[PDB]
Amino acid sequence: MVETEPVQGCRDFPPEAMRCRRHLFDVFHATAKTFGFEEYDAPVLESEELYIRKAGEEITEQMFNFITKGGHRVALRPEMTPSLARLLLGKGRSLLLPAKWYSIPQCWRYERRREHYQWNMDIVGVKSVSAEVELVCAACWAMRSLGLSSKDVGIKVNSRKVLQTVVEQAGVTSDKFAPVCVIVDKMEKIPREEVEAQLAVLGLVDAITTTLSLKSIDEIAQRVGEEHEAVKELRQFFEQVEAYGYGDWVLFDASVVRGLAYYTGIVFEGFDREGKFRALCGGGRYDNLLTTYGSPTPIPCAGFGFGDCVIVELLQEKRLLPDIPHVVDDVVIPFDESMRPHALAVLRRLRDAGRSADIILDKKKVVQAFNYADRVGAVRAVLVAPEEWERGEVQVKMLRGFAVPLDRLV
Amino acid sequence: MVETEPVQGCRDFPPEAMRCRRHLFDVFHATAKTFGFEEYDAPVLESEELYIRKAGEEITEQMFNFITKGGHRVALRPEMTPSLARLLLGKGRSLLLPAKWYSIPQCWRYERRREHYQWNMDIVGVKSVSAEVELVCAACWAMRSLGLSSKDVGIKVNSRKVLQTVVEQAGVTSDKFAPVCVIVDKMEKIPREEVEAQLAVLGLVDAITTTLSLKSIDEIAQRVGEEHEAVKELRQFFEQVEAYGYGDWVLFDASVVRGLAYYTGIVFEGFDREGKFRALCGGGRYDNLLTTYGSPTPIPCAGFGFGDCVIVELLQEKRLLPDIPHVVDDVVIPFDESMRPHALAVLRRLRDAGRSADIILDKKKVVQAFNYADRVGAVRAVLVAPEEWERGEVQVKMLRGFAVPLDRLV
Ligand SMILES: N[C@@H](Cc1c[nH]c[nH+]1)C(=O)O
Ligand SMILES: N[C@@H](Cc1c[nH]c[nH+]1)C(=O)O
Ligand SMILES: CSc1ccc(N)cc1
Ligand SMILES: CSc1ccc(N)cc1
Repeated sequence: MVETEPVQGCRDFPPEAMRCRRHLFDVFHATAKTFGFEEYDAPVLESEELYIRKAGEEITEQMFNFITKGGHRVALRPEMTPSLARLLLGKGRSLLLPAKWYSIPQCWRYERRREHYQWNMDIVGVKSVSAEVELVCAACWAMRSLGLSSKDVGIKVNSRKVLQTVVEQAGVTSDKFAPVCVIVDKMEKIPREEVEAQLAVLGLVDAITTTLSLKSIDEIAQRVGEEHEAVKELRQFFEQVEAYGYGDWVLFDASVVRGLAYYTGIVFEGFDREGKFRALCGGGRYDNLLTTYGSPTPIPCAGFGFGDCVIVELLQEKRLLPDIPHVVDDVVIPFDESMRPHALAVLRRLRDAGRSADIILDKKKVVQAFNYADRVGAVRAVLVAPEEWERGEVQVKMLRGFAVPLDRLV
Repeated sequence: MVETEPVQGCRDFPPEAMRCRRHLFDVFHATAKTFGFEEYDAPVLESEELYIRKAGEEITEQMFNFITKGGHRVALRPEMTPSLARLLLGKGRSLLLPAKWYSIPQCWRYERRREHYQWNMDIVGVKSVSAEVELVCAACWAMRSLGLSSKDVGIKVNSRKVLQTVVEQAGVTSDKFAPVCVIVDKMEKIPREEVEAQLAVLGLVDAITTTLSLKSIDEIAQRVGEEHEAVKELRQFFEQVEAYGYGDWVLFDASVVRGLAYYTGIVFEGFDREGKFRALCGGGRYDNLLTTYGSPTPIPCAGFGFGDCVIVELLQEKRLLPDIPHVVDDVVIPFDESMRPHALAVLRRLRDAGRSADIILDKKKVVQAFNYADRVGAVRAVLVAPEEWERGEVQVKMLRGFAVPLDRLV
């Protein structure tokens, strides 16, 4: 007997499970359309080089990589953003800006689950914080579309420029900034003795702790100035999100850095207000990535990723994922095999009119055909019997036996 | 500068291309719903064992496989059907039958393109040819939904039981039947001297050629009998497809075997009636696969695969793939940055009412905002200016400047 279980750390999606996933994706798609984002895709298999950033990131530590038979180093994408950048670079001057691109790629890791789907939304060619605002509102919009309120979740928001200044003022060559954000991001999970050790292990702390634990924007105006670009940006951000109507969804948190190397400005993180779950989504501005990839002109970018697992746990906890049973409008039941041809002509017309319809495919008695119709969640059973066919009719019966002329069925 | 090109033999899908792919997938999805099929998915990464059938298949010759870091032999699926079977086996008795499952997996190969998307439709637990009928009608339905007529394409249909008998009558142990179908399938591409050599290389021909070139069902009634199960099946098949209204789409071809090992009965192949393109889709009955995988009870199955490339070439040839430009209902234009907050409250309401809307994100003059709106295919531009806002109004303008009160916009 064969191995019925999927490969280590990956999920099967039989119809029941697939309905749950499709309910989630519908929202991701519907939200992108609402916000004017265009869909894209790229291979799940990308060159390994694409992710060699050399900043001790979890995402590049836990790459699911291998060597092709022909020698080339490739990998199953751990994230989409580098793929996006490559596409953007290839377009170059032909790419009209600003561009708003989205996708729902499966992304991978080797280690616990080894794959997840991650909704990606990104805005390209927008200098101002209006990008981050839109993005953050898109994420709130989706969560709200799934049944969640500002009582259930929020989005913590920060800027890396604050810390950039503190690092810069402290004489630290700017090349150390990315490795620092990555360690500081660990602060949540690892202890302060362990996190302090990594910053010292990178050749160096006090000012970092104090600034991470600042609880308000006023307090960072004290420390940095009321027109550090970061203060002006965050105020504009919050004012814009206020104005869009999602003020109760967003708040400031000076400890939020995110784990990725390329964020340069505003960064953000979705969370459940009960403190039970990991981050629901994560994102930020990344204005230098494309310059890093070799763009002859800097290209401002911002975006986020929004996983398919934490959100589902959350929705299951809040009882917002009722099992969605399969449905179909009509189930056509031939009285017996001599009626099959006629049953098919009826099936054809039901479908021609835009309805979803089955026909009983195997041979069985009418009552068992009816039970089957109930089991597949048919809204209506259409019995095709010889007596009624003579009258140009069939027997209809609503499941959620009046005879009906064929033309009136639809 | 980074490598902008995708990995060898795989496709990027920027927004333009993705619109074409989504137009195709919409049809695959819409057709499955019309026919009552339920969506499923499974990992693109499956155990390599799953595909070791030992019958010289192209699909298992050109497996994109590798060894995980932990030693396990895995591969990127070359086809979905084995995944489907595994899922079905795992369900066992809990799986209610008949089941009609579909998916649009990316599938892989190593060698020319190395990936394609393949719509899969399969019916489980149906003994009779009504399964093959439904499946064949689903494929015609999709092609017709894409603009194609029975003048443009057809479906060639055969049964492997015919050849099974000829092989059986000729004393050939039934274990040789699969290897034979695989060689005979090559007959299209390779010469008869080369195809004859493989059948002799498998320890053995004349009767095979003659029966492959039989041009009608009557002629196979002569050779096999008018109640070989295969004659009764094909007549039922054609009668049912006749009755559904797709008689002009289907025809008999005794040379059609298909390249896969597991087909046991009816097999079929979509084709363009101009003889320009490879097969558009392919499928058949496979009643023994699950018994092969270890099912304690035989499970009848039939299905097909329908690629994303040949169909697109065909549609491009018939001029049925006009470029689909991006669209969005509204583009909200703040007169200047002081109007941004108000512009956002308007944006919120447009979206709240189910419309797709952008807001101009960067700072620019109104005429350039208008050009942008035209470029993204906005149906309507909504200017948010201070003079009109005082009146509780905005300036609307249809692109495919009458002032309007906020409540009337939606
Ligand atoms: N790539 C980020 C999310 C993101 C998309 N765009 C910008 N950031 C992540 O995987 O968490
Ligand atoms: N797996 C077949 C198509 C198919 C699906 N179900 C049965 N046959 C192919 O790749 O051509
Ligand atoms: C849970 S599977 C997963 C895969 C890739 C990343 N970057 C994170 C998580
Ligand atoms: C054109 S890519 C492709 C991938 C897998 C199979 N079986 C066939 C084709």
